[PDB]
Amino acid sequence: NPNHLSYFKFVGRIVAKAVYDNRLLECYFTRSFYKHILGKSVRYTDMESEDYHFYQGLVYLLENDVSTLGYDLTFSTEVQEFGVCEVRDLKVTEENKKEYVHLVCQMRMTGAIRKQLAAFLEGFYEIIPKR
Repeated sequence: NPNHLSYFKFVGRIVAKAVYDNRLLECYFTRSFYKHILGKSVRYTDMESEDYHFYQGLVYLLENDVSTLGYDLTFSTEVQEFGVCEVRDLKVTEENKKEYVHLVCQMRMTGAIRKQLAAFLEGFYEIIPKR
């Protein structure tokens, strides 16, 4: 949809209007999307429902030595956004992975939806103050 961001801003407005009216909608958003609407980081356990095989990749990165990979990785990942696939930087070591798993999960959740999300948040915060 070429106007889709505007419709995402409309649905963010309608959600914030339902909240303002104190009326219940049958929305059941992900914990990731609720955190984004709250400005909270996601956690790797959220990946289990959205992309189990990437969660499993992160779990193979956790509690395992980088030496188990047998090849190197860096802070860059392939992301499909708007049907275009691009390799995007996130900014590897035993110190960096703590951020890789946080940051890579940020990229995987928001990167492909970041503009829809910004439109939704503009619709929401227009009517309901973020704080």
